[PDB]
Amino acid sequence: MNIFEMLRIDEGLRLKIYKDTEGYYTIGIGHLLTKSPSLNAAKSELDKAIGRNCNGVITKDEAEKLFNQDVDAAVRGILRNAKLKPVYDSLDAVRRCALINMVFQMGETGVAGFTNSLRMLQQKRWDEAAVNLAKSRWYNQTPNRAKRVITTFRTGTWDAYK
Ligand SMILES: [Cl-]
Ligand SMILES: [Cl-]
Ligand SMILES: [K+]
Repeated sequence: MNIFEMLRIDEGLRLKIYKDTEGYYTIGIGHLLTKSPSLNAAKSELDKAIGRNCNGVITKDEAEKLFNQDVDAAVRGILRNAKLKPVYDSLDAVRRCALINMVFQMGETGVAGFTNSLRMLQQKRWDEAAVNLAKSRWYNQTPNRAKRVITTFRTGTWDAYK
């Protein structure tokens, strides 16, 4: 298990534009296109992202290219965020992947708002952090995925993805 395999499980792979869990146009392995309700706007974002007129459909290799870019951007995003960087640096490699997963799903700003959970993670108060993480819109709206991520933070193992 690694961050790519983890997010591939959580996000799936679809080669046509689809709506994500929040109703937003997305493609590939959870590549958000736009929050606009306009399908034409989403198709424009897609073509810009890929560099050709895709008419709402991409190939697996293109999906995986966007995924590489998105994972890189989530990680470097963590390192550029003054709230997230110290927590990330304090963590082991498996728990780092849990934090990357949250940022991929909700964005840096959103994750940086988990102030109390982040502090418990930095303190290595794993059971307490896990309880706190679940007190969230995130958990209530996507509970099965959040439970997997939270188990990863609680244990520092891949048990929820094996
Ligand atoms: Cl709750
Ligand atoms: Cl879920
Ligand atoms: K998805």
